[PDB]
Amino acid sequence: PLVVAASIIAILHLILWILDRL
Ligand SMILES: CCCCCCCCO[C@@H]1O[C@H](CO)[C@@H](O)[C@H](O)[C@H]1O
Repeated sequence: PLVVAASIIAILHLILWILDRL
């Protein structure tokens, strides 16, 4: 579960970063 949690957090932060950049 910690892997799943950390990976989801990271991926969502990356999506938001891309959205904010474009
Ligand atoms: C300090 C208290 C720790 C509690 C941890 C509870 C969840 C543990 O979860 C375990 O994580 C492991 C490592 O990713 C996996 O290999 C196991 O399959 C999974 O059951």
